[PDB]
Amino acid sequence: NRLCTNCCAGRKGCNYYSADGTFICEGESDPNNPKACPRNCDPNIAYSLC
Repeated sequence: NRLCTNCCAGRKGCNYYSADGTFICEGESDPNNPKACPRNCDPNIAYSLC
């Protein structure tokens, strides 16, 4: 069950970790108007944990 999403451009109130098991970050900007963040897909993140 692969997942395509980045912590930066994720959803406020969630968490995203890498594939190897290295947590990226949590509690990021909201989807409505997120701060300076990338647009491409982040395959590094296995899945989100909300």
